[PDB]
Amino acid sequence: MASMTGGQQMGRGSMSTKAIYPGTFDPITNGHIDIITRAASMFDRVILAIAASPSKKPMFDLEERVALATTALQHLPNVEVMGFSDLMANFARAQQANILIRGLRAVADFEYEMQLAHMNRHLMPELESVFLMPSKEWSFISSSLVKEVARHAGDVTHFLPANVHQALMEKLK
Amino acid sequence: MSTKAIYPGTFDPITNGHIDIITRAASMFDRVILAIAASPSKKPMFDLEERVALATTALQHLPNVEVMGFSDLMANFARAQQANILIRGLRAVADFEYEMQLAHMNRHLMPELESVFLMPSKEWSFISSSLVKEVARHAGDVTHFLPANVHQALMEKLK
Repeated sequence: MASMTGGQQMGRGSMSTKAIYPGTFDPITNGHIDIITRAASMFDRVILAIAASPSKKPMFDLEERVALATTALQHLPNVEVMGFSDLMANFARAQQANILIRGLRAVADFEYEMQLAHMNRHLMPELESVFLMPSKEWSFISSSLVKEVARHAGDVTHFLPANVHQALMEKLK
Repeated sequence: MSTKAIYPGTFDPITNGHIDIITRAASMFDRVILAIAASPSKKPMFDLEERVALATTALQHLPNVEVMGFSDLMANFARAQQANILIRGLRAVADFEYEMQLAHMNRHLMPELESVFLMPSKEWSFISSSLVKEVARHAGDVTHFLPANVHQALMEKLK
């Protein structure tokens, strides 16, 4: 019925879904892999959006982060890895994404996440934020923690894909 | 291929907040079932038939949404309905803890069911069924928080 309408997003059934999953991914962990795997099972397409210039200087640079993530997620056919240096909402608009994936680990974060969702709603009303809890297995891991453990020779082989594990070991002398 | 989501609750009664959540979910999933719990441990103001009837009317305009009652383990209901997604609205910090616990249990019961969380719109962020009822019980104006059919039914329950 194209001559009459292009159609709207809401109230007319299910639409094509393209999700962004933004983060610093410094480096990507099994926790991140689990989140994106789950999102990729329920949305048509998913972009892992790696922030180029985070406020805290990352251990891996953008090129390394993007390279590691690409390798770790190559087995997922509807997932693509990109870097971005913008607001998550501006990147979403640029990529014609309509879904924003956010991991929800801690109760402390909930308030901040709700506030961010309200801001993103203001910036891009057509972008829906969607929240996934991490699996129980990955619920206590973070990039930061895995790095600090690894720096003092703690075993983190269970928390990272092999390619990331090797790269991390190289960063730490 | 297909996504089929369940959005469970007591919906006693359905509010504009619930309507917002399910509208958003129905835009991203092929099918959505509003699953209304038949026998909640606290006795509801509206019975299942009334809850289901009100919700059906409020959501009739959404073509990929179906309203049903259920009286079984959510995992068993989801399996029966061939659902692979579980929608929960997330309003408060207090709720998040309980919902994370439930999600971990549901992962144990039904690994193939993915729980998904939506924040309510800013407009509906402070409303709940319980609050709207308590306000209405003492003649507060709640016309802004309910669809007309639910508003009329609530007024009747309190007169």
